[PDB]
Amino acid sequence: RTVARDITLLECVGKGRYGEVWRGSWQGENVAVKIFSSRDEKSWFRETELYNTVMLRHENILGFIASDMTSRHSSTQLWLITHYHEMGSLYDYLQLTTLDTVSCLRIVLSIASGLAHLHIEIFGGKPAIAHRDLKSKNILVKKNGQCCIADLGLAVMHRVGTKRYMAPEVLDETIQVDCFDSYKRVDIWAFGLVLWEVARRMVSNGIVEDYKPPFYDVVPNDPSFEDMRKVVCVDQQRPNIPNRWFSDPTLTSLAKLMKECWYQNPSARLTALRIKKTLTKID
Ligand SMILES: COc1cc(-c2cncc(-c3ccc(C4CCN(C)CC4)cc3)c2C)cc(OC)c1OC
Ligand SMILES: COc1cc(-c2cncc(-c3ccc(C4CCN(C)CC4)cc3)c2C)cc(OC)c1OC
Ligand SMILES: COc1cc(-c2cncc(-c3ccc(C4CCN(C)CC4)cc3)c2C)cc(OC)c1OC
Repeated sequence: RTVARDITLLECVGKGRYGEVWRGSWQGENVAVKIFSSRDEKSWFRETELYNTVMLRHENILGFIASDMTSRHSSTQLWLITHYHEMGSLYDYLQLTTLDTVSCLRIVLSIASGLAHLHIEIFGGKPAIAHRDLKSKNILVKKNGQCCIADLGLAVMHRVGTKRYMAPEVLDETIQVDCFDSYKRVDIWAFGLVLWEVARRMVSNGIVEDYKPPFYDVVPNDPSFEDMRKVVCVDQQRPNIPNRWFSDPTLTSLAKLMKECWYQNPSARLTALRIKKTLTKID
């Protein structure tokens, strides 16, 4: 039998320290092809090892297709091939798009659904998984209005995370590194920041905030580890909740939820399953 492995790389949709992502075509169908830099080779190995352990299949997890290693003259070429989401990342989407109540809730409940699926151990199943780099650039928007979580290059089963999204216990090096629940709680902190990024873009009473990344008003454009530690750990700052949210029942409920993701004490933070339950009882 013929094994068609040719992928036509059509356009670069992402370039960074990690390498590149391309829209490609296989057998008439869009795929996304991540080509790894030498800097980020260990992310290909980690994600490949995870999918070799458990073939994750969930509507709110970016769909795996293949891991490819190809011998070249004096290098190894590493590709991760996934489903393609033409709307691009949540970060991208929120820059020009505003949201209504329905769209805002659909986005954040879909993210909580993906994250709870990663976190939960299933017997008979899947190991529990912590993401370790959850942020709006690692979430894709689907045409049906739900999102999916991407990039399991730093994931742990039972490179550092993006500094702007690091929890206080990562910044102050108190994280209990021999407790898997510690890594779930770091993801919940980051989830609360993503929830703040999305809620800002939800219109109420003709008002919306501009897209900004978390802590935009208190750290530099490219913040250092120390910059983040001083804000989050020493001064114990949290993202601003605008007054206009307290006129809107949805944004009032979302402000309470994000506060419960941002406790200094990691064991006080909500679980992903509790976040799901709370979201299903809003609006
Ligand atoms: C090697 O590499 C790539 C392969 C493919 C691909 C292309 N056609 C057919 C296949 C296929 C799948 C499954 C079987 C089964 C049949 C039943 N039996 C119980 C075991 C074997 C056979 C063949 C594949 C996997 C695509 C690729 O890219 C999209 C590949 O490159 C990453
Ligand atoms: C990697 O990705 C894609 C792969 C394929 C693809 C191509 N040839 C054959 C297969 C296949 C056939 C049969 C079995 C099973 C059936 C039951 N039992 C007997 C065990 C063996 C498995 C696999 C597939 C799945 C198509 C895709 O898209 C349409 C893929 O997605 C891009
Ligand atoms: C976060 O990480 C990964 C993401 C992806 C991925 C999957 N579907 C679609 C995309 C994409 C497509 C198109 C645009 C643009 C095109 C220009 N227009 C003006 C706005 C939209 C952006 C993004 C990506 C980047 C795949 C990955 O692996 C193969 C990723 O890494 C795990």
